[PDB]
Amino acid sequence: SLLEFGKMILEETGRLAIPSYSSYGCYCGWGGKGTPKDATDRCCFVHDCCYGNLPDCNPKSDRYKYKRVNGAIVCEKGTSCENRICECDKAAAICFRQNLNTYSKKYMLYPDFLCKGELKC
Amino acid sequence: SLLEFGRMILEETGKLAIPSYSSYGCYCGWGGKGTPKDATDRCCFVHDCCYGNLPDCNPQSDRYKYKRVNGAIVCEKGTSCENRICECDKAAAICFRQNLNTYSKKYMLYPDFLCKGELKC
Ligand SMILES: CC(C)CCCCCO
Ligand SMILES: CC(C)CCCCCO
Repeated sequence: SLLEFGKMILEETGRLAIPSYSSYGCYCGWGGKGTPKDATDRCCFVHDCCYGNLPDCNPKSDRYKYKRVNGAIVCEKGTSCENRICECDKAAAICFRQNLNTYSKKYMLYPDFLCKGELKC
Repeated sequence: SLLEFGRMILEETGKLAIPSYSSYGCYCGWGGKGTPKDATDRCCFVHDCCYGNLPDCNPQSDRYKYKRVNGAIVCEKGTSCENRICECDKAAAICFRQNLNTYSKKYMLYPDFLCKGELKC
């Protein structure tokens, strides 16, 4: 669930999921339209494409457990859903960290009319 | 479109396009700088050069139709675009399987950061 996803985000990046990654670019948030604008925006694009392969589960709320092993995120075992949802989240949070370098405030509260292509997954 | 591409990849490699390939090496996923890490990575590179030679088309989005005859991918006839795109995708997918034996988890979620400079495709 987003309660776990938000925890990984704050752990890996130090920024809170809400402002920092809830209104960033064309895909970090809920609107989802156009072409990713940067490294961080693509992490977000890939992430909900990941939630896309999980029709039989509900990512927003089923909670899973994870823990670190030698500092790395590891998804504890559980139901197939809990595990796949967690992998989607794990990767995304790591992706936000590897790109903390190009994270710019110019992409926050980005306007809808600047989100461009037709892109599906 | 990514829809045809992504599942072309699972038909050939057995892996789901997203985790396995969305962020592999320096050119898998989107991304575009650096000297390709390995064979798999070289395919993403070549695939990018391929999309790059279709200025008149929208590669990431146009849906094309393809069939498998006697286990081989065959691009059905459509527009000039749908056909050239399909071939780009088929070439990448097939390459992916040819190099499955060198696929290294060591490169999934690779720091785009470590990749510097633009190779002449
Ligand atoms: C859910 C908010 C807090 C951050 C979302 C990143 C979503 C990528 O689809
Ligand atoms: C995101 C998956 C479908 C693979 C993308 C490969 C792009 C190569 O330029």
